[PDB]
Amino acid sequence: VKLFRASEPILSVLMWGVNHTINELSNVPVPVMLMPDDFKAYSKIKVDNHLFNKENLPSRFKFKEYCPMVFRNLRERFGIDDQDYQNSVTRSAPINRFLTTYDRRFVIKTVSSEDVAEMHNILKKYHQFIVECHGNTLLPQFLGMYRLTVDGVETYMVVTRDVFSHRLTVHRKYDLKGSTVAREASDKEKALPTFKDNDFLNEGQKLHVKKNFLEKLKRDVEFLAQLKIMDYSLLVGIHDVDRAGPGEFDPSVDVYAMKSHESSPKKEVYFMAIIDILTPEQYSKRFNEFMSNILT
Amino acid sequence: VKLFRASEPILSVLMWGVNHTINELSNVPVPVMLMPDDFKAYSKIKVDNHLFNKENLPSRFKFKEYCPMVFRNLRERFGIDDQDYQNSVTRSAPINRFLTTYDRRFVIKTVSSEDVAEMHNILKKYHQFIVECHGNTLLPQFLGMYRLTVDGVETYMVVTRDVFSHRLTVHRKYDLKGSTVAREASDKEKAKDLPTFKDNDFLNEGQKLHVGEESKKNFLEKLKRDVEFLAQLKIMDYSLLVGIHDVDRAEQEEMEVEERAPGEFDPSVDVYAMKSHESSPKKEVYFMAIIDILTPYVNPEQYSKRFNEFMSNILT
Ligand SMILES: O=c1[nH]cnc2c1ncn2[C@@H]1O[C@H](COP(=O)(O)OP(=O)(O)OP(=O)(O)O)[C@@H](O)[C@H]1O
Ligand SMILES: O=c1[nH]cnc2c1ncn2[C@@H]1O[C@H](COP(=O)(O)OP(=O)(O)O)[C@@H](O)[C@H]1O
Ligand SMILES: O=c1[nH]cnc2c1ncn2[C@@H]1O[C@H](COP(=O)(O)OP(=O)(O)O)[C@@H](O)[C@H]1O
Repeated sequence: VKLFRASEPILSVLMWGVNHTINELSNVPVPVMLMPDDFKAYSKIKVDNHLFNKENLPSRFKFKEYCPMVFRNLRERFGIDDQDYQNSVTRSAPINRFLTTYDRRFVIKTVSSEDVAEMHNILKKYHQFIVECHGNTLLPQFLGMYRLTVDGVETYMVVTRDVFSHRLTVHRKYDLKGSTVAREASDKEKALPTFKDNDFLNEGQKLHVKKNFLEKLKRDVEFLAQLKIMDYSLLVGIHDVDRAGPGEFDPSVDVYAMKSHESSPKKEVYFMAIIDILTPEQYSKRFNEFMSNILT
Repeated sequence: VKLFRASEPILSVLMWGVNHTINELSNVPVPVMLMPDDFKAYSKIKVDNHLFNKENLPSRFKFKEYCPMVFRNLRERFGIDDQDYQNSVTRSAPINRFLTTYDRRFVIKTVSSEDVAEMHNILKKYHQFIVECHGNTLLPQFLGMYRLTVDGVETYMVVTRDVFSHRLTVHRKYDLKGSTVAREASDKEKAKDLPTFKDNDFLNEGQKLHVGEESKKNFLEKLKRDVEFLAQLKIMDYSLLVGIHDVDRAEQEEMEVEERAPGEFDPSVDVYAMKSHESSPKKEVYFMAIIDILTPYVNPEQYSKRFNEFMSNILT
């Protein structure tokens, strides 16, 4: 019995909504392909209950899913079964505005309306790109995009596959941007930190192994730049096994994880992917040079 | 997998809505008992899709369910599973303003707004009646009540268990009220396939339902307390509906359709069904129940009395 009990009412509307739309979809046949209208489509539902079902949900809310057919197909191409998606959002409240499902499998980012319009500007070319690389990419994997309205105010969310493992605790994080400026991390933010370009540079961390990652990444960033996208960051995460199976993951679940070489001094397993692709040609080149210097 | 395909957008919406509300109800705990709020509660949902899922449902529709919890409770008390109710409304479209679920189990009537209000005025006492008789009534057994909005316009629908058997064909039917007034089936009506015969048609035909003692008392006591209850609510125009099933005729019809290549029933399911007396001429099976009870106010005391004195000797 999916009681939608959450940390705050918009989370329970989210759980209700993802549940509702995913069931709805279970009743819609998967087509032999997607169509232009599928990229201009949306689901909208409005709930006014009165003295009924109020114990955990609101009595008045709205839920809109953008291009449900396209995002369900994306879900299939990324290897996510729909009822696993549904279970991870609905079994227990998402946690911590940026959220993870209770099982650390997916992240739910609160997003500006400009970003929703950017998603619509790109989505056909993004889908064909997922098609052409058979999902082997490092761009964020978009699994749904929703708009919740509750108590009056609208909120936009983009669900995506987590860059990090849902199992192995990540021990250090770096948001590399390739800046010609010097994006360092704040003393305030230093006191698990988030290190940017200058600090992975003046830290001495290297990543050891092999090279087909460079093929995947360069394809991704040539694509993003060929679409006037900027401000994206490559996110890197180190898990030192030694802290205390260890360095044990399922490469079909953590599709971004990667094992160290015997070279590596510490016992490390890495996770890496591109993030924040919703908003310049020089950006791609500088970004790629800085990400080049990183391997051993 | 449910397409909700149907001949009319209205029916598709009815299937979608019964599905949605039963599924929503699935996640709501079953209370220890009902609070008064539940008797003035409702659940609305308004759908407006766009370029999505329009093969059968309209893009734009609304669906309201009344006192969903007391009708869930009623369903329980009437021995109907929520899953079953949902499936017989959604597995295939209902058929023929009146509707029947594909499996001939439940009936969906289009009613007025005032019928809805009248059901609301009486619902609290009706639920306590159904409670204090364990679901042993001739009264209609109300399973849900809804309000659909297709293409801008509202339709009110009341779901009820069928007085007729889902298996056993009905060969003759009567609608009786005990009116002093000459109530007879029109020459237009008297010439349908299964005509709906009124009182005079029952009398000029000398029809006698012969059920034998024990079932005759179940019936007479049920009818007595049912219509006393209806009277106390100042409710009128209710009819007793009786369908006659010809056992031998059905045996023959089945034989004639099996050539184209028992006489028993479940009172768990055909709740208004009664067998004919052992020493009876034709082996028949009857279905008898009161219907059309959502109309408030000679006096309704008088209507109770005349109705009862009539149906008292409809059978013997
Ligand atoms: O809870 C109730 N206790 C008693 N009586 C009720 C209750 N609930 C409804 N009634 C009556 O039930 C009829 C159907 O009317 P309705 O309300 O379902 O339709 P709305 O008025 O909302 O009009 P709308 O602006 O949405 O087009 C109207 O006599 C309405 O007073
Ligand atoms: O997939 C993820 N798993 C865990 N944390 C993430 C993930 N994606 C982003 N984050 C966290 O949220 C931060 C903000 O990233 P993003 O670049 O998308 O926001 P921005 O638009 O302010 O630059 C990331 O640097 C990281 O701290
Ligand atoms: O449960 C049922 N099973 C089969 N027929 C029914 C059932 N309920 C109603 N009917 C048919 O519908 C007719 C009209 O019933 P009712 O008196 O409730 O509607 P009304 O508002 O037109 O008078 C009944 O006389 C009977 O012919």
